[PDB]
Amino acid sequence: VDPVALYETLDRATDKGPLRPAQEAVLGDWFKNYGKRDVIIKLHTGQGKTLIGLLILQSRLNDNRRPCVYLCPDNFLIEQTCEQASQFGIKVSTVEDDLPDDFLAGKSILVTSVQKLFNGLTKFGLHRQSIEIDTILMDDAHACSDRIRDACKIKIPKDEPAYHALFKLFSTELELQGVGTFADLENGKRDALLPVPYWAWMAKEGEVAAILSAAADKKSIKFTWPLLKDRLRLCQCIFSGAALEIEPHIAPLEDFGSYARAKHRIFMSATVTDDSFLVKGLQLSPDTISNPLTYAKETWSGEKMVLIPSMMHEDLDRAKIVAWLAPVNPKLKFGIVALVPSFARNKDWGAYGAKTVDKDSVSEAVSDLKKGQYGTPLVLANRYDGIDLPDNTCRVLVFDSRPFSENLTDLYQEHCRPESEATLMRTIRSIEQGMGRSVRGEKDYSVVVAIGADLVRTLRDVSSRRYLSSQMATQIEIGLEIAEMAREEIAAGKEPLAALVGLINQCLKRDDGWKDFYADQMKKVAPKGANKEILELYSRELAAEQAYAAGDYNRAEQTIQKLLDDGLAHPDDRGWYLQERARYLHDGNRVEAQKLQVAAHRNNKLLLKPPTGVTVTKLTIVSQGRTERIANWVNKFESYADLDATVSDILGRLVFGTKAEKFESALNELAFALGFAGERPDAEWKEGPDNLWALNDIQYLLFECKSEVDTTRSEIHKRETEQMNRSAAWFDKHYLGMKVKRLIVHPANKIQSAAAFTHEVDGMLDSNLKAFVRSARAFFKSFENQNLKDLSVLHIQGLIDAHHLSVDNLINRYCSKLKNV
Ligand SMILES: [Ca+2]
Ligand SMILES: [Ca+2]
Ligand SMILES: [Ca+2]
Repeated sequence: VDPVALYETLDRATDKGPLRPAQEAVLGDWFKNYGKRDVIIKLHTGQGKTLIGLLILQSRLNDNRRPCVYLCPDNFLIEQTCEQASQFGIKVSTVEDDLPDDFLAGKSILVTSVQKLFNGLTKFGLHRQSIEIDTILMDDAHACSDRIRDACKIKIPKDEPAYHALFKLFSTELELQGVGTFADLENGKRDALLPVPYWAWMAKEGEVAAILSAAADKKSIKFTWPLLKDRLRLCQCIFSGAALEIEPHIAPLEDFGSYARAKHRIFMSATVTDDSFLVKGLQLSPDTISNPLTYAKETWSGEKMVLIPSMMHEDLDRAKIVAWLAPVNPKLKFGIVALVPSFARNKDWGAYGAKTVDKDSVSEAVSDLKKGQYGTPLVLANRYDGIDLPDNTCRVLVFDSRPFSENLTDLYQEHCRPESEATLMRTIRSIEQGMGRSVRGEKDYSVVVAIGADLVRTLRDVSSRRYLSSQMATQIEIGLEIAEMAREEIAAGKEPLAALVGLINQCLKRDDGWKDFYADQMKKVAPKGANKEILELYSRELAAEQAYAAGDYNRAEQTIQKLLDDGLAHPDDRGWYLQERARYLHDGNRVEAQKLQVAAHRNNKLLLKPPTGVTVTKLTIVSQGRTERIANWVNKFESYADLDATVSDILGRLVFGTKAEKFESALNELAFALGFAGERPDAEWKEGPDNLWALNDIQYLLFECKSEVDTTRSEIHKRETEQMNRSAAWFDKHYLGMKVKRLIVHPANKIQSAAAFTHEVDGMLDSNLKAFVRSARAFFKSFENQNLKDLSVLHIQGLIDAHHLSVDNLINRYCSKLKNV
């Protein structure tokens, strides 16, 4: 009954000692207070999660409270859990073919992956047929939440016939949400993304149901269709040239009666990771999130030296660190592990000799590093959960660039809501999960080198710093202080790479001064609770979604309206909730639905465009006061470090070979940065140019962004010329009387024989765009050692005249004449 007393009665191995104080305190707190239906245990990594879970579930089994089940997010953790249970003398069983009879009889703890429980053809049963479970414990609840989310999604790749069937079904309504993006979809670009709107989705529920039912024999639909077959009106559909994803807004956790009707639910997660995501992912009340079971005497655990070399010198960019750490070095006595956001960035690390591994070969490479194969650096792409690197297995973890999600839904919300709460919290959660893998013990120490301009912007931005955990924020601040001190050292004549190597040596050689400095500085961490406003916002969102799922549209609409009126929503994030009301009222009251959809499109133009009632508004700016706008935009920043981080992020993305979406967003941000006003009519107004800059009252810059085109291509295809002709026609239709410089951002100079331009269009080659980026970087570098809040207007005008960023300079200096073949 008592788990601390139960620990002594086990036939444990000889090398297993007594309970740690944190483990014993958590067990005592659990036995005293729960011996409430939901509970979250937050603790540091390496505290013995498996031991605590097995002890709690064995104690629950001892009271004839059966069955009790431990879930792992993956199969490696299944093997580790069963091995450790064999060490501790606790009998466990696994689901080989069918459910164990000992598990049903309540004789042993069931250890299973979260995929076995959460799937459409599960052996635990669905709806009323679900096999009853008393106590269920979840380890690493955020990874399990991600796996539960991925189990409820339909992803159909291009090569299946279902993708072409659904594309033929939805081509008419996908074309109205963007014309250039539709041409990218027809060519199969992975980066291309188009949503199917709600009005087309509920009106074509039967056809999509028939198409998906016709392809139930495929692997991608067989295990997901029974959950979604009777709730297609609640889903959303996103198309990309590699795959199409259909996902419900909230996961159907009510169908899983073994989990939803469970008598006790214990959740385990990291201390640094914010448990605000569990409101929607796992459908918890905020009371359990705001009241976790933690060790009272618990402090910071483990040693992390989070270095940011981009703060140290201008030469210490991402490329220098990549060229320094990637190539093989046989004299190293420890592993070097790099975390990159995609397989595209495996090229830069792997060109120097680093070992790049795919999804299936991560575990083999990690196990090889655990055996002492420290010669070759290891690169891991977009997978941080489930990886353990204790002690000598990794002493140099490298974090490359801002991590991005593989889900089309999250990419779409990143496209529409860049500065919202949820997107920033997801990115910060991914950053913290990736950064905490290198340290697993209370003694273990590591250097985490975080590079890439976008990652540093995420770590510096004032809106994004407030969501970081206090431990990780204080570690970043220690890195900032050491970076400033070593910057002063480099200003005294020290070589930058030499200073970085010296600091890494100070951490790795166990210097006493660094230990004293870390012990003194770390004392400032106050363990932050979950933010109550964000929890209340998510609770209202979940309540409205459940109200709409039950057929009560008016309750959901009033819930979203009360959410808007109480001020919990961000002022720039109003329009999303307006769209939510417009989607909830679509069946009930179509006129009010169209009114709120038009309101949502006016408030946030990146959202879905209704076919009627939207009028194109001319982007207008005044000629005078450009320098005042530049001064105000720079005046938003507190110090030169934030401005340099933001400018380096924006101008790093203006290179060929990057994604088209990132290039267009960076160009719009640079439009605002230079005192202009920019818009993206293909994404905002769903037709026309990819970017438009309002330089002054009468002059505009029109861009046709072709960033994905390889630099070695020497001809302009017919489809690109047709796209630029359509953009020019749209601008001549909606902006009569305005001068414009039509620019096509393309590496090629020559035009194909079958292709032609209807208007005068000039190209931006690679050298011209590089010169433009150099001019912008030299312009924003000139604000160094200047007072940001007292910028002189004449000084800014002089900098504009010096760096060739005037209106005529933008029109004429940064373009090249194209040649016809
Ligand atoms: Ca386009
Ligand atoms: Ca675009
Ligand atoms: Ca394109």
